[PDB]
Amino acid sequence: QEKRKQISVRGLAGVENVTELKKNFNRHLHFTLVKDRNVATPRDYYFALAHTVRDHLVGRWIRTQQHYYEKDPKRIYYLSLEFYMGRTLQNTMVNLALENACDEATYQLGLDMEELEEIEEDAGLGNGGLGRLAACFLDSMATLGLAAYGYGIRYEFGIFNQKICGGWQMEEADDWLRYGNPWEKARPEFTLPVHFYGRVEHTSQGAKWVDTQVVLAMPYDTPVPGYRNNVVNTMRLWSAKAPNGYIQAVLDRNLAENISRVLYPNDNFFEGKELRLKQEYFVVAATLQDIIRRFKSSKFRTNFDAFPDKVAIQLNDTHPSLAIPELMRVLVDLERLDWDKAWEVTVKTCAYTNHTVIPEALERWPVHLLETLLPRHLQIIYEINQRFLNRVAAAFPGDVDRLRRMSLVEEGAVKRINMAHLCIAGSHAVNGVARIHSEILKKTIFKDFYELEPHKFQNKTNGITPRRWLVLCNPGLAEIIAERIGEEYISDLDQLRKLLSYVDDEAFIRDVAKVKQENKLKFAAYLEREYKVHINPNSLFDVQVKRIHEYKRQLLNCLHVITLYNRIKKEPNKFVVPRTVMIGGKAAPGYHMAKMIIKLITAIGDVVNHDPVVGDRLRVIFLENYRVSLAEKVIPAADLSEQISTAGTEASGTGNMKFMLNGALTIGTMDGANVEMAEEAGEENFFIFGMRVEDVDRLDQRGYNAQEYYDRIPELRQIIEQLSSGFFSPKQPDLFKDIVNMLMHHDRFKVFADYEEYVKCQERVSALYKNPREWTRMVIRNIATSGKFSSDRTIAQYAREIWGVEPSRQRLP
Amino acid sequence: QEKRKQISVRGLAGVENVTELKKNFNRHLHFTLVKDRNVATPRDYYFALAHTVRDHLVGRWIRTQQHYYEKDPKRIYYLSLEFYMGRTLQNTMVNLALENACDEATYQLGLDMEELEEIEEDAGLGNGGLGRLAACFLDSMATLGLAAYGYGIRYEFGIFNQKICGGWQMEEADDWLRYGNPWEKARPEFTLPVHFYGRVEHTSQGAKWVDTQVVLAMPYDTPVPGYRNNVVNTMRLWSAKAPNGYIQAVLDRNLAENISRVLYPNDNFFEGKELRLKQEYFVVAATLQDIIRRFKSSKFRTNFDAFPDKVAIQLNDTHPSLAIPELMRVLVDLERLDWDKAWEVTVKTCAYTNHTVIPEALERWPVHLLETLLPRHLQIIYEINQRFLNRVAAAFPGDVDRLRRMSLVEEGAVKRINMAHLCIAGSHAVNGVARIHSEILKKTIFKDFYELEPHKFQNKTNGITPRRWLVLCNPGLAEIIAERIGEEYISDLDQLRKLLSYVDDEAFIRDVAKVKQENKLKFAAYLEREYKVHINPNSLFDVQVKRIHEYKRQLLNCLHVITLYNRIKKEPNKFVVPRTVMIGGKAAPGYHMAKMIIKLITAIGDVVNHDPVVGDRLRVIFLENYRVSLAEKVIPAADLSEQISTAGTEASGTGNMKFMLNGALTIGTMDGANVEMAEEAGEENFFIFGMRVEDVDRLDQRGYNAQEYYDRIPELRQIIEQLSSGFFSPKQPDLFKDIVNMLMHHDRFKVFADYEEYVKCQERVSALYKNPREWTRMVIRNIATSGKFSSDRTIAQYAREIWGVEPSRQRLP
Ligand SMILES: O=C(Nc1ccccc1Oc1ccc(C(=O)O)c(C(=O)O)c1)c1cccc([N+](=O)[O-])c1
Ligand SMILES: O=C(Nc1ccccc1Oc1ccc(C(=O)O)c(C(=O)O)c1)c1cccc([N+](=O)[O-])c1
Repeated sequence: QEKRKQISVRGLAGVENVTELKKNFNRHLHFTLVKDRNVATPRDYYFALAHTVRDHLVGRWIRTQQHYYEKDPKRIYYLSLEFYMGRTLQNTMVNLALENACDEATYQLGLDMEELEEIEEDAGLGNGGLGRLAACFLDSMATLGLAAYGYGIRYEFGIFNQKICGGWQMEEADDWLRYGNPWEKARPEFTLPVHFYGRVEHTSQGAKWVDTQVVLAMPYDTPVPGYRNNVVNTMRLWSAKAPNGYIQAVLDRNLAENISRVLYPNDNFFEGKELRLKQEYFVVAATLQDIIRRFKSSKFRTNFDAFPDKVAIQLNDTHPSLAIPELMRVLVDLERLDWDKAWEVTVKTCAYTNHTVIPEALERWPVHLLETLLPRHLQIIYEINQRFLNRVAAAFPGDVDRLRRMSLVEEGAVKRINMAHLCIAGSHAVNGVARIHSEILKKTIFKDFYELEPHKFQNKTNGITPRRWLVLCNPGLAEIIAERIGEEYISDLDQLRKLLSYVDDEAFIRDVAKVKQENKLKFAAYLEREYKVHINPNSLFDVQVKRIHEYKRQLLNCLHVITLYNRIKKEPNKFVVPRTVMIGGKAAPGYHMAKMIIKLITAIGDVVNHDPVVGDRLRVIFLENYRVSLAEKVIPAADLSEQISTAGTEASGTGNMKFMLNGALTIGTMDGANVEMAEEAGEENFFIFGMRVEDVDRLDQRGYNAQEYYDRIPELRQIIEQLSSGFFSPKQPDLFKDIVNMLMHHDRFKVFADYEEYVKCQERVSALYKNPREWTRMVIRNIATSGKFSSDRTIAQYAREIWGVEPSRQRLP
Repeated sequence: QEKRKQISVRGLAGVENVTELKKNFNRHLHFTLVKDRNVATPRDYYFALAHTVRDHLVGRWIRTQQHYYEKDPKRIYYLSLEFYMGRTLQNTMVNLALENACDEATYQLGLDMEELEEIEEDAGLGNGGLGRLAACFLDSMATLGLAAYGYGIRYEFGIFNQKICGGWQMEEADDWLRYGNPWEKARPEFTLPVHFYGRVEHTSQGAKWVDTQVVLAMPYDTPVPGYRNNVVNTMRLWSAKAPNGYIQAVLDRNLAENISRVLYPNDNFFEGKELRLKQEYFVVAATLQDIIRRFKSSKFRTNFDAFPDKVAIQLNDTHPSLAIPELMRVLVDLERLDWDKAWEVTVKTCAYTNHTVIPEALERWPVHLLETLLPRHLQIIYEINQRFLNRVAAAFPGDVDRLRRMSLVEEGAVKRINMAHLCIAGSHAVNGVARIHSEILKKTIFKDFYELEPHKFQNKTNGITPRRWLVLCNPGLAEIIAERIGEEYISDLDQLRKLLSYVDDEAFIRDVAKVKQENKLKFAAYLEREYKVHINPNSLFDVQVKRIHEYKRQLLNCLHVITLYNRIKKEPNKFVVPRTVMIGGKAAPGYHMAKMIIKLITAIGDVVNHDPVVGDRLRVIFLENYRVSLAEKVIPAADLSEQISTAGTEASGTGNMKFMLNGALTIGTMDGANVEMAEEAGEENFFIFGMRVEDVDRLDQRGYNAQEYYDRIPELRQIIEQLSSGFFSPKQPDLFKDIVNMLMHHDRFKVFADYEEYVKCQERVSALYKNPREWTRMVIRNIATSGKFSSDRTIAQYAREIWGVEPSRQRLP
């Protein structure tokens, strides 16, 4: 209780406010859960709490949207296939200032609130950084008093829950709606129809799309509370419904409604399934009909000229890129605008974001698929391309090749549509997600595009919200900072810069260190409790948490790990800094390497965490089912943050930023937004190692020879032999042959090339750790200059340099 | 408003009670529906009302079941595949005395309650009389203060909604849960597992069922309020859930969960699909594990001796007959009781009800199906049979044939299990549902069974509740009766007998007549409004409402109809009593004849309802989507009730009884409970016509020759020619050839044999109608002696002569 109380950033437990809280808990438990104290179980408790919390939202929810209705601002729609939202109870208490009132209320009903929060299922409706970016963005727009709407798909099943079994990942279905969702509000009365397949008939009206199948889109609105300002914005998520012999026909209703069943779990990868394209069409179609409909109930040919003064539609990737030929379909086919105005209108509405440089992320849809599913869409896509490509010609006379490279339409054995090209044609701004990435888009991936229309290209470096990613997750760090500098920082994270005045403050240095060590103890208790894993709490917590992929170089970390181990065994009496190396995250099913890698990590731990010589000097664990909620526990307990992808492959990162905020030192490469984080802090306050991008490119130019490295480095040679011969898998010596083969002969991500610098850099890290005082002063430097990586920042730039709306922190009544 | 007010049986609109009602409406609309008056739509209104109503249930719900928990009575479980429940809002207001308070409240919120009630989706979780019998029974047990539980399956889809198109039935899916159910309460915390397929391994513990698939049963409890006594009992309905490459495996979750998708729509007919057997196993397994579990948390080898003092399990047909070998499975396999005690226990727990004499209703399951799905069940079924059949032997030495006829196991090309035999072996009482039917079970269908164990065989004539089937549906008739004799009748329907004192009371005769004519006007307004059908309100309303089947003889009615028409055209100037002939009800998909019959009825109406000579003398309409809710409208407006099945095929009937209660005269045969209704009223107060059962049998003995009738009756010959030659279908002359063929050559139900007596009897009916005063005095006689056909009666007999519990009308606090 006693910390929770003392914590000023958690609110007031007002005497009548507590009185009302307890009252509404009992009232919900009686009328909602239909219970008494003798038969409620914890989970009814949770729901009693979560209904009462939500009651505090309602009136603000109604009036905020009433407000948009009356004033009619320009509206921002944020189209994504993913809102990596997490749990919502705390989040909402936080943004409503209710957490110490509800904390006091439930204590006084003889219930620990934190215990009840863990009952909540994450809304895991995303894969990794972009989907979570989307969730951070929702929050920041609310906090900025924007008339923003998030639009997506209500999945049955989010990202699978991960089980490690015999060292392997096992996918289980994430049935997150089993027990109900007290947060959502069904909106039956706003249901729309979505048309699949059919054909196109040209007549004297123009074109007409006929014989279609119909799936209904049913919307479920969810409140996005802003930070303490009495804004509550909406996430609108669509669910598939069948239209309105006998038995087999009812059973088959499944087939149309499987549209919303399940998030595809492929992160940083295009698998080109028609089920996925259907998901993407459904979201787009439904959203844009909602959006037109609004527009037609607001002010007032008068109408569509001004459609872009009134609507902004932000593309979270190419996933909702069909939004472009869809708006053209409506405008053109339904609304009867001439193609050229409708195109002025589209390009002025829509804007695109890139999250990936890697080629195998690109959405390239075979035309036959698009011709069958969405025959009209493909026609409009070809008239898009022709006219775009007549614009490339008129600007680059005779550059045939450029024609071919710019085209929306890719040639081959299977003709495909390059959805990123579609997005470039059809948008008024195209952005990347950190300065380095956005430069590379201009210099490489979309170089010819930049030459055409250089004014389209922008940067918007990512952020994370400091509500979720400090105030919720790390109330100790939040509190000690409010103690010095007050509370404004929470929605003005640049004020953190003020903590630089404390670098030499012995109380502050003591407190910081105290709070991390407190987080380390909790995290440790969680591991013992939930998963009966015993960790050393007086070790350096070395954390790499992120989805599993070759670009991210979990493997290079595993290299390091087997080095520490091998060094130790050489020189057993030598002192070394104690470490807990935590690697965590999911593999996309069917990503073989990634699944290999998960097995290798736990294989390491099998050796390493049973050596008696090692003792408690070194421990390797794999962290299970990394998710949003788990990130809120492990990140506040981390000393070191791993950000080790090759230079040029991590567009930005945001877990980088979460570690930063919460008092973790970073080892990383100058990649993504690691580069801007070292800029903010001074490079002398980070662990940057290895190849810069230019050095990667130089390597590519002559050739990557991993054998060169193997022959030159006896320590690396030792591990490779360890792996081949079967040290990590005695009962199956050959188990890791496809790891080694790939390291040896087909490593696109240059692992061994950054080996020697990574190991030496990790020397540096542990040298610094042996001086507590000096570690904690560098950490202060870190935390004091993470304010640039708030999502308020990022969002205020999108508003001002894309949406053409001004932010705001003025409280609604 | 003004009738609703005056109506004493609807309660008090108390000043603070109205004040609280309005308050809780606004409160629900704000916190639940998240609305204001500017954007709620009617349907949010409904839900605001239905949440506030339900709040009045909760505390009674909790304490009633608390009461069972504390006192521990013997508990009655009522196992059915069907609860033909209907809508619930009004029903609950009624039984809670809240209808004139909520009526006043919503008027004063500027909303008509009746208008909001029509927003509610029927819970159509049944096919016709048995499923509805089940719903009437639930109510009566609550009203009698029994510790009764209804147990069934929560279907996704109830009985299809019926659309007539071009005169045909079109099945649409009944997506009754689209918008949510404010009535149910999910009970996640009572989920059970159900095991399909597998195998049986005999070891030293005995038998063990292994390699099974697991479907989870999730229970949804619903409150059954008793009439004004502060009992609220539970219906517990199970829903199928999947257990806890990647994508196709999540999608396939469907397959196990399709167990609860949909009510099979076959009424009075065995189609032997494995999907249906799975439904039946799921319900049984889940229910009985719930039931054992209770039993193990209540009092206290001690335990299972007394299992029958503590449990009664009533079989609504053979549909949950697997309850017998299931209890044996648990007891035997799980609980380790020796087979003989476990059999003492089973027979003492379980009791069976028959609803059908027809052969093609019987559940006869092929053994291979039962061997694959439910291999252990089949073993226990064969040890059941052997020992039963060793009992038949020891009682009937040398009667081989009897062995063979009694056996559970049927021989043939496909071996089958006779589930009714199973039920007879494994039950302590077997009942029929009206005196004639129960005699026939003894004299025919289960004659050898009766000889063995004559003390098993019983009668329990059906009833209907007078809440739904008078007070709700017919508040005018309810009120004029309370005016004379007070209100006790509502839960003591025998008091109706007191209205015989008014047979010669000119005010009463005037009132009765007034209320029917008021019901006729409403019904008429409903038809114009909802379906734009114009009926003559000064006609005799002649109503045949019931599922469509050959036994029920919709066809014999159609015969009559084309007679009236043909008579008229002969003699156009002749006076005839004006009639509106309403035929209504569903066909099971794939019942061809029944679908033919629906087309024939509307074909009749096409001719008949456009003849100018006919004018408003005669109108034929087919009533669409007959359902529970529709029955509550048309029955109070009916003058004549059609109950015309051959003698011996309608086991009982209950729609007979609903018409009776509400002031309809009956034409029928002496069949089912028509016979006991004529007994109660005096036959001189009914229209009984045609073959008695003995005369059917005599016909069978020599042979039914429909040609005999055709040659002898020029009027019948005229219609048959009309039908063949294409009068009823000019654009498709041959359309009704399969009707005629069947009438002519293969009529199992003897239509033409009851023709001449039916027509003459209908003469009688219209003679009586030309004397209003005399019609209304006979009706009084009818209504005054329908009290035997209350379900309180029926239920109090089950309690006393089967369950071995005493009813009660003592109010809970
Ligand atoms: O009623 C709400 N707000 C009100 C109140 C009065 C008029 C307009 C309101 O909100 C609205 C209503 C309609 C629209 C629309 O999409 O056409 C808009 C809009 O976004 O421009 C805002 C409301 C706000 C938030 C949640 C719910 N809800 O769950 O139903 C309802
Ligand atoms: O809590 C309820 N009643 C109470 C209160 C205290 C103890 C026992 C209660 O009800 C119960 C609880 C458990 C059981 C059981 O099945 O084991 C029984 C029983 O049927 O013998 C009655 C209750 C009654 C009706 C609805 C709900 N509900 O929806 O959860 C809850």
